[PDB]
This record gives sequence, structure tokens and C-alpha cells, in this order.
Amino acid sequence: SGAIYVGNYRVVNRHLATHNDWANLVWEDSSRDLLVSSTTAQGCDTIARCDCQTGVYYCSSRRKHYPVSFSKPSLIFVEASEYYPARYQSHLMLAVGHSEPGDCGGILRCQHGVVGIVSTGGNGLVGFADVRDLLWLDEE
Ligand SMILES: O=c1ccncn1CCO
Ligand SMILES: [Zn+2]
Repeated sequence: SGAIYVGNYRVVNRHLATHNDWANLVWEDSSRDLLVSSTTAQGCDTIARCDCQTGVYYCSSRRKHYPVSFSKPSLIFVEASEYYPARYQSHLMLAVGHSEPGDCGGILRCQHGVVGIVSTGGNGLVGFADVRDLLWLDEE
């Protein structure tokens, strides 16, 4: 589990979105595993605006933050998980690291702020859904 709290937006994995999230929907994309909903209180996170390929992510299944190198956001084939079939996922970044299904929502951050959230795992890789292209998260 995990979210990004930027302004009056809550960014979650689409597959973990709650009824309250869908009842307050701003934007969702199944191909990216992302959903954004509205919040009453302002959030403590800043979104990275950059093309960094090094950062640190939080891994709940280890209680640890790991420094990683990661690929630029791509369209990637993902094998079946407990929450999705084998499919193509867009705006995905891969690193070598530990990721189980419950690690989804862990933040990846660089020197500029929050890059994305854990979205995929297995075979010794961790995939992150990028949010740095979502410039509208910073305004209105
Ligand atoms: O801090 C750690 C590290 C590894 N396993 C457990 N704990 C306790 C709280 O979950
Ligand atoms: Zn950066």
C-alpha cells in the first residue's frame, strides 16, 4: 500500500483505489496502474520534474529503502501477478530489486522529489509507475 499526497490530490495504484477514491475521481489509467482522487487537506509530497534514473524506493516487505538505478518510463510486458493478468503496462520504470504485490504504493524518489510508486514485481525486478509527466498534479 501507499499513496502520493500532492496539493489536493491523492495518487494511488489504480488496483488499490478505494470506493472513496472512485467517488472523488480526478483521473485514472488502467494501462499505467494509476488513479488520482481529491483530498480535503493539502499533502506533504513534491513531484520530481526531471529525467533522473537513480533514486531510492521504499520496500514494505523489507521495511527498507533501497537505492536503485531504473529505466526511463516505457511500454513493458508484465507477467501475471495476484492483482493483474500478464499484460502491457505503460509509463513503467524497472529496477533490480525486491517487490511483492503488497509493496505497491511505495515511493521512488530522486533529488527532485517523488518519481513514482511501486506497481510491479517478480523475477528480482521492481517496476514503478512514473508520475513525473503529470504536470497538472502541480496546479489547479
Ligand atoms: O523493523 C523491522 C525490520 C524488519 N522486520 C521487521 N521490523 C519491525 C517492524 O516491521
Ligand atoms: Zn530527479
